[PDB]
Amino acid sequence: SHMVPISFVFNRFPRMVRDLAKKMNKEVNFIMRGEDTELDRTFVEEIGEPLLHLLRNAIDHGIEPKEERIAKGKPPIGTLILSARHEGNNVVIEVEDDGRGIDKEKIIRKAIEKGLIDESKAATLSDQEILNFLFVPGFSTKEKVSEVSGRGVGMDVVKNVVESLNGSISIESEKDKGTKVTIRLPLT
Amino acid sequence: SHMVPISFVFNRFPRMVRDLAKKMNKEVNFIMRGEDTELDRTFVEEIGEPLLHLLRNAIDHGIEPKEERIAKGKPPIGTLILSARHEGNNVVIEVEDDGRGIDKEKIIRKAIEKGLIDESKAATLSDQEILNFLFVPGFSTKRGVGMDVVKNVVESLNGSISIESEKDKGTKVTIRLPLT
Ligand SMILES: Nc1ncnc2c1ncn2[C@@H]1O[C@H](COP(=O)(O)OP(=O)(O)NP(=O)(O)O)[C@@H](O)[C@H]1O
Ligand SMILES: Nc1ncnc2c1ncn2[C@@H]1O[C@H](COP(=O)(O)OP(=O)(O)O)[C@@H](O)[C@H]1O
Ligand SMILES: [Mg+2]
Repeated sequence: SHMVPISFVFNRFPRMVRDLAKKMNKEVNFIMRGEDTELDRTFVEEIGEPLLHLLRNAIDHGIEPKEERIAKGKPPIGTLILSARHEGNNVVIEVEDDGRGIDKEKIIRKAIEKGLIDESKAATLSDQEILNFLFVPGFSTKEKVSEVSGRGVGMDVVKNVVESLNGSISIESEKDKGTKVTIRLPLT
Repeated sequence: SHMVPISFVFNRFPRMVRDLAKKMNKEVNFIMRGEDTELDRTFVEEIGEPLLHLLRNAIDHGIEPKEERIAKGKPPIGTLILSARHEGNNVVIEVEDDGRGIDKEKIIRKAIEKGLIDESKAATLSDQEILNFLFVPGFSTKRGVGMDVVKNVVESLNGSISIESEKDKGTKVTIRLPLT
């Protein structure tokens, strides 16, 4: 229908990442790629808060303090990459950091706490099954709210919004390596 | 507390360079210097990707096919040099080729086409000013390209990168890494 460059969504992030990193005293080099990539104009408002949340998660939970990254033998400065591109009939948006990765042990503990799984079933969960708990509505306690809709935001809300746009989301994460979240939205 | 010879990352290039040259129909004499230069293990592990990008750039955009160098009145075989040395409290790595050199007019034309500068302004730019457009994200055409990825990885190591080039003489990319 009506395509516009994704820069309408991306433009405000450099400054927000700068301030967020400074507030949580993290050294972060923010990289944005493919701002010219176009998407439906009716996706602009809705995809913004969800993306901000993924960026916040990277800065807060992913990128470790300089001292910790040096101990791990990693580049002192963490890298946060926000990218967009066209891949077939879809707009692909990625948020990737080279931080400590999602604490899967913590996710399992939370899942058990929320009655989503029994402890006997947790030992054999695959990484994908574990990371997927993050998409269960109500999984995250929440606090950060969407300046657009007004609902608290967690990975569960991110997935819910992405599904509302008829798209999908996947997560990849390895301990001390980092986390990569990929969102695929339809072109039309 | 973990210095290690840069040879741990340099040793893998001779074969990469040869395969790239054959793939691109370029005849290149590859030279490596200061492979005994010690630097933080971390930098050694991370600098591989960037250096590969610079070496590939030299073999692709820089070194001209032997037939062209001959026609141009230059030594038939192209020369590509990868070196490391100490300069005060910094390790300096350089990738230099004696190719055609970065086309600065091409850069200027692109900047004008993208609306970054008008013609009058383009005429007053210094060479360094022109070359730095190569670092503007998105400036260059289609994992992340070459110069953008090189500068970002280098700066994540608290390093610095500069470019130098002369038409038909060649290009030299310099990377400065801190002492740990
Ligand atoms: N050694 C060189 N000699 C001549 N031109 C060069 C050299 N290195 C870089 N360039 C020029 O600088 C521009 C950009 O290099 P870079 O950012 O690595 O992009 P790329 O080579 O076009 N594409 P990609 O293959 O994605 O990295 C090139 O497109 C060339 O025009
Ligand atoms: N990029 C990331 N790096 C490391 N951990 C992450 C990342 N993104 C999310 N997480 C982890 O997943 C859990 C939940 O994320 P989410 O549902 O967005 O909740 P929250 O809003 O509480 O930050 C987080 O509490 C954190 O432990
Ligand atoms: Mg390149």
